[PDB]
Amino acid sequence: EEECVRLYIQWLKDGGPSSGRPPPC
Repeated sequence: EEECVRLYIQWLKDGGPSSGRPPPC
């Protein structure tokens, strides 16, 4: 996948902009 289509989305699972990181996407 991609920074977005993996990392971010994974990040998005973490909570996205509530996850703690800024969106990879």
